Amino acid sequence: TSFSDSIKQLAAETLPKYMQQLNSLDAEMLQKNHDQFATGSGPLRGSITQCQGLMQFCGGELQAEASAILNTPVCGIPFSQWGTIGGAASAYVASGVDLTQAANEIKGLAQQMQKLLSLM
Repeated sequence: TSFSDSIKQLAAETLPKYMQQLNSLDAEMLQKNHDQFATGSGPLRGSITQCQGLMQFCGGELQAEASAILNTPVCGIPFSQWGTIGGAASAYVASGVDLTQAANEIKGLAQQMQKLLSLM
């Protein structure tokens, strides 16, 4: 082992699972499982947690891509905030807005995480 590889290695074993999960997402799921999702090892929190690690500890395009992903807004709120409860994301879901586009954009981003796999 290397620290560097351990990080990478663990994102590779965890990101596919979050991705498949997020990829089921819809407006209603979002409204429902947000706390769950933004909690412990839920796909939002887990995946954001995984991208942050690659941001913090790797270099080059893998770092640049983790970054682009975390900073992409999802209806105006950076994806990195979607893994948190009691903030902007929670307020937004707590507004009654249709969450179709929000779920769609998280979907997209989970698909973009494949680039991270691929860079790995």
